[PDB]
Amino acid sequence: VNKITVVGGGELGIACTLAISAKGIADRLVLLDLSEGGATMDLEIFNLPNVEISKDLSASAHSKVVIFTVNSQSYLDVVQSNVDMFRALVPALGHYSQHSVLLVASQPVEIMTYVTWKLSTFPANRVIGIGCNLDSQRLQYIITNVLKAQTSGKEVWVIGEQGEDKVLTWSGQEEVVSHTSQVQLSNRAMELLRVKGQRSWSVGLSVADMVDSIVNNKKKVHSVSALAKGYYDINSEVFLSLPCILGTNGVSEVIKTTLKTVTEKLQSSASSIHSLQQQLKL
Amino acid sequence: VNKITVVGGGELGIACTLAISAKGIADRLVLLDLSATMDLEIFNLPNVEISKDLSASAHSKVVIFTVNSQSYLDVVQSNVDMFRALVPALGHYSQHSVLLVASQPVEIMTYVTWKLSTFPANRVIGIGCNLDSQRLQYIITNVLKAQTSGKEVWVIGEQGEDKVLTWSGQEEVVSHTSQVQLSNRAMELLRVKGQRSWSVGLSVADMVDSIVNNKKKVHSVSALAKGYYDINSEVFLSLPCILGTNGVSEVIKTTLEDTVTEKLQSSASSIHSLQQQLKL
Amino acid sequence: VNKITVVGGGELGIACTLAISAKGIADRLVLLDLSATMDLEIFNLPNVEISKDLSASAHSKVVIFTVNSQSYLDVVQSNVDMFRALVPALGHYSQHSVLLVASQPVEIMTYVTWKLSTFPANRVIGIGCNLDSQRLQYIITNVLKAQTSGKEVWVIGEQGEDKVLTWSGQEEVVSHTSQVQLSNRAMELLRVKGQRSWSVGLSVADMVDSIVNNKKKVHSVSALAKGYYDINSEVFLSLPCILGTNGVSEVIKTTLEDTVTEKLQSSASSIHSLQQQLKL
Amino acid sequence: VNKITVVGGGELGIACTLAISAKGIADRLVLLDLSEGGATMDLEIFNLPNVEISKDLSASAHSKVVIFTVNSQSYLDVVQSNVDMFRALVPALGHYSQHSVLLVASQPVEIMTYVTWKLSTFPANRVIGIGCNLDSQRLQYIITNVLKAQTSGKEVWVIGEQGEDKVLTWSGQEEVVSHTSQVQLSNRAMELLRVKGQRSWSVGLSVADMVDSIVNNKKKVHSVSALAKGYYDINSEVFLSLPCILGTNGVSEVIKTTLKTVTEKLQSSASSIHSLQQQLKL
Repeated sequence: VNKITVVGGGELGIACTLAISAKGIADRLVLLDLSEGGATMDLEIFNLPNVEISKDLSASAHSKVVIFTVNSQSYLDVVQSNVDMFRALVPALGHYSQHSVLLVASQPVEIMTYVTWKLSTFPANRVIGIGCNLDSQRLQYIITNVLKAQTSGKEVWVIGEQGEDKVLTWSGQEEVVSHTSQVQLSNRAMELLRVKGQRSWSVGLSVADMVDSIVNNKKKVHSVSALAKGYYDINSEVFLSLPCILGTNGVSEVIKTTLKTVTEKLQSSASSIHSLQQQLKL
Repeated sequence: VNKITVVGGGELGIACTLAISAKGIADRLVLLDLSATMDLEIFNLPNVEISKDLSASAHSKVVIFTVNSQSYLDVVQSNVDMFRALVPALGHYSQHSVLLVASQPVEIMTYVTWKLSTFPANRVIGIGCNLDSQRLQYIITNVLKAQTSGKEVWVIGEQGEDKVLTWSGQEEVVSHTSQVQLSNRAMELLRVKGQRSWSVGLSVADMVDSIVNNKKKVHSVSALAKGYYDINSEVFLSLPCILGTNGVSEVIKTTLEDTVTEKLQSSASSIHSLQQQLKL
Repeated sequence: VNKITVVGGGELGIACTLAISAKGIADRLVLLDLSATMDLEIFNLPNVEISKDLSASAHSKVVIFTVNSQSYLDVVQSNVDMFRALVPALGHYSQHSVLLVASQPVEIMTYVTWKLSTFPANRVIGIGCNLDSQRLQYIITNVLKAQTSGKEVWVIGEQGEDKVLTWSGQEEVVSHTSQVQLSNRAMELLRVKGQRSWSVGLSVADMVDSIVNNKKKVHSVSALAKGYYDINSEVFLSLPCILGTNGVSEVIKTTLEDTVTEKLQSSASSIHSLQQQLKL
Repeated sequence: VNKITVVGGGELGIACTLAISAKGIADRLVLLDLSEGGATMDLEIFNLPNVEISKDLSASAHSKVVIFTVNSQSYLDVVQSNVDMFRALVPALGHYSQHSVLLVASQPVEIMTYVTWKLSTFPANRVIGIGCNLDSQRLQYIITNVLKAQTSGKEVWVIGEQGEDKVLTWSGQEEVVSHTSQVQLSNRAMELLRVKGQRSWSVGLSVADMVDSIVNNKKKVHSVSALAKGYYDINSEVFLSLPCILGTNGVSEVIKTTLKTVTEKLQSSASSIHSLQQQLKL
């Protein structure tokens, strides 16, 4: 039985909820509206099947996935304000669903994934962020369906810190792809992908797909924000987007890729995320 | 076969598609991308087709207009220019459809769609005050537990923050005392509640369901108001209509007040005047 | 003493204050902060006073309304609610002033200010099409080098992207052939040009200068249009008016066309209808 | 004779121009409209005194100050796009006014100041950014005028990377301020300053004040983005906001302040700015 909890009744939270329902992914879906005693009741009013709206954290109990979509001026103070909000919520919600995967969609995603990790005390493999999953699934789609490289397109990933750049790396789980093909396929795909955004509806579709893989234990590879210590010579406790196999029990495997110098982009993001994290009050 | 077309791949169009899919209303749903739309293709909903080709819409039961666009007139005229490129073609592809207008300003855009399509008025409706009415009835029937009275109150007229209320009497007499307490208590719970995309998306799904499954269910929708409330101009106002496969089959009667009339008549004047400045 | 009050410390209010200061128009300028305003205090312009106290405005020659606020009616009504709290008080502080309305929608907000202040209509004007008219005259006189003809063309009516043009004849006969070429060439150069804050700020400074220095200069401003163009409703439309200390002293005559009339009359209907829905 | 050039006819550029004119700071002011053959002509149409609008870079010639307000999707690509735009402009404009101060208001300010520095070849002391000048002048104003600490308020500065945090440091050019007073005055002032933005009109007023100090050689202290190598144990070529005396010839002196650990905030910004800069194509 696949119970899923979406945390936060803003646009993002409704987008996740509608996306999940549209595909019939959840047996029960609880949407937590944390607003002062709004329009979130429309989902019940219009009787979205198996959608329960609640203000009660305990309604989340026994979820397979809990999706954090809440968001709350200088950058540090904006992050800390979101941190303050997570402190009131994560510990409770971790306790209601101790066997769940926590999936963090709130921004800035790497930092908020770390925060959720620390507040919940869950093992790292069960605390992930949306990372570059949306970027990755779009890139692969373009290459497989638009450029018609049906196998090559499954082997390219967007990784690292979301929104900062588009760092590309290639896995090799199905075929060797020569460098000349890697370059043409990704330049052509980037033409189509450079201009696309991160609007709530897009993110909610991305989240629904990850949730589908987790609850149905698909063991499908997703570029998600995952604890990056021990990868790319990162030794700090920072989350970066990495190709991970997802199932019921979270990340079962981080996929190996081949990468040059470019790990410098990753290490600079890690260093910058870590410095900021050390300035936060949990 | 329930074929449904959503016109526009903006936030509203996505909201409508997902709400419709979520409820299992459509056998086939075509979403027309006129430019997040690729993301919906990636998501791969069964029986959802994404297309830039207008003709993909052919033979729909319902065509849902969700496209949206300076001074207010120029903002409206810019929306009208988009409809001019779209409505004629879409009317011709699905000549037996109901055209449902979710685009703002709804009353004017419904009239525009009516004129451009040449459809009979009973088959061109706007989302009107269906959202407000459903919330209001819900609150009364399910929160306040007035399971019959709550079915007889409607928000009508021109969509906006001022809710003009009226009562039908299709099932029950409701005393003025009860009408007042039930509507005051419910309004207390329908305060800042707005017109967000997903809310409109769900309102749309609901109406679409009554149309494609011929439910003959009453919704307050923007309908040609000529001959109602002593209005003689060609303007669309939200009125409780029985909705089915062939559109509005019946306008429900409700009981009068002169302050309601004054609001409906002044809404009609403003809408009609503005319509006279539009280039169709 | 030229005392001038700017009402509102938003982007427009700042734009107006800086434009006025830049030109040296005001002996004293009061900017009313109704909430970047502190930044203007830090900047410390001589003879500029920033205040939250309405009475700081007492004895102004001109009071410039720059405050700004759902459906269009609700957006307008929300602006009207702000004016209701403000106009009566400000009219009473500066009973000999001209009230100049820059707030959108300008025609309606001018009428609202007129009603709330109880001022004679000749002393309540809106920014109208002064900005478009000045650009147009400038282009013709200075770019196209028609130094006399360019003074006789005006943009009139309801402000928006459609520029309704008309010609005065206070200095020169201009042949139709010249009118057409000069206005076509100039329109080519006034294309995407918009209604940004700083542009309105400069238009305001210009008008304020004609008022406080009694220039008796013609500007196309939103003025009560009753008795002009067979309009009989109480609506404000942009018309070329001689502006001075005591407001509009004269409406300039221009030469007719029935398509111009039709645009002015239909603008008047829409504006009047909408005004009937407002709560003052 | 004080000729000043504003580069860019967007909102920022008009705001700078109106602010400068409002106070009669410039004898001649040239506004460079870089738009494809708009509403910038309103300034000439309405005859703002001594304002020349032009599309010709050469009209800038012999300026005392040139103010960069131009701005042109992933973060790196957004910055590089602004970089690309600066490459077309800075070298030319440096050559037209070889004795000027280049004042950078474009975002992200520290990176765009560095870019201008490198493109122009000017000495670092004549290439500065708006930094935290707006934050600083507001903080000092509140403390001197609102809280009535007329001397103490002149001794507190916002420094470092604009928008990331509010890093405060104290100079000691006029009086000792005890720690208890430093804490109360800045907490109370922060109550009033925490919620205020960086809108174009505010920034333009800030810029006009800096321009006033430079052209009239006031030798007035401003927290501006200045090359930070050799300060706070920073050894990289990065610009951070620092209290500098400004005159005709730019930064004549960096003011000494007292600071704890908190230089960690500065070093983390420097490290992050440097990493990003190394990824740019000049």
